[PDB]
Amino acid sequence: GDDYTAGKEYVELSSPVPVSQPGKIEVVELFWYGCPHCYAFEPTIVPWSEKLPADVHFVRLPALFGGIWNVHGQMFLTLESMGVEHDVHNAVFEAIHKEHKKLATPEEMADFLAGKGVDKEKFLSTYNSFAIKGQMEKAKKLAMAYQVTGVPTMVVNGKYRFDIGSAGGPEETLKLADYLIEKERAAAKK
Repeated sequence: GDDYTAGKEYVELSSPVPVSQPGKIEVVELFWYGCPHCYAFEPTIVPWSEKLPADVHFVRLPALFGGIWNVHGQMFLTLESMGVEHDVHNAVFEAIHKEHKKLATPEEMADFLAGKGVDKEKFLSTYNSFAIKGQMEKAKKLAMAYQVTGVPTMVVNGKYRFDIGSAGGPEETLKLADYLIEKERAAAKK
């Protein structure tokens, strides 16, 4: 059959990356604070990722390219680091983009999250830890390896890179995501 073209709808990449273990196809979202096109895709992708099948494993990581790109995404890893029991994942995004709050410093972030099931004690202590450093240097080198350059950028199984500007639009990105899952799922499909 085959309904899509490389360069066109998406970009394969002649320098891939693996995971810790095979099985579920990996899907890395890579995003930033800004990216006015990425915000036009959040509520398109958020429900898609929830309603994914048992064979797909979606991840969301910060696009640490130096300067304010890494500063703004750093909080994401802290939020997780204190062990949030999936306390309101949207309202994170839905305080950055819609709300347009500056959120550019840890004193801004931890103040804001104080009302959102986060504690300043736990936030700041793990922010100022080696724990976060081991996540930053990972997400940093990972984004570079995935040929990302910028955002919005989605990556199936570290072998296919795609986005709004590959596919043609936010509803068109999901058109690639599902196709690309099948394409890699095939690899180990009996």
